[PDB]
Amino acid sequence: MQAVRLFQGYLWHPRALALDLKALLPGEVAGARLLWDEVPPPTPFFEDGTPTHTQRFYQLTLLVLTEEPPEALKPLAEEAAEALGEVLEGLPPEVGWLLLEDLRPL
Amino acid sequence: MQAVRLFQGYLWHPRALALDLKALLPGEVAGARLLWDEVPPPTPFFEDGTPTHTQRFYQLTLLVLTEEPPEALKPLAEEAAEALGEVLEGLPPEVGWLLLEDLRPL
Repeated sequence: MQAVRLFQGYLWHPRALALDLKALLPGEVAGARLLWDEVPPPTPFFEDGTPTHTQRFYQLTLLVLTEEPPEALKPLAEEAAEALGEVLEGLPPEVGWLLLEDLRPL
Repeated sequence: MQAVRLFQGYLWHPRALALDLKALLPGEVAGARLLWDEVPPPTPFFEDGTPTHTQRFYQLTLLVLTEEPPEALKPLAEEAAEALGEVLEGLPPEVGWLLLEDLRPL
């Protein structure tokens, strides 16, 4: 069976501030393995106009192992948002982040 | 050679309006494969209070085949994301979307 790679958000920190993400993030959330992969900044500027190129960005993905339709992902997705949200909230202020909740559509 | 998955953002449309995304979207963008997966909404309500359940959401990802590390991939990453932006600007307003390149996170 193919695993659904559910995007959850991003984590970032100053490149000058070398962090050990393995000491900050859990290996799984809501029963699904959590992955973090470094990627280029997905946006050029922060809210205050500061350039993002001084930060290293990590893409957060949840590997969901299922066979059910896209619709069934709801329960797990909601559980992940709450759980991951609780984890990132307790992180030091130097670590920036954004979850799906911060991707307000209209 | 590395196969890098770069999340781009979300696309959505009324559930009642059965669109054929395979016909709507291009298979590739800037030499990178464009992937889309139906997933739960990133949030339960639109910026206007209406529930997001009335739509079907899809996460958009660019699959880039590269030998460059994250920091050096920036140029190509930006070019590719910008190209996708132009693709979506050409879609009917019924197709809603949000791309990271336009986001200004805190």
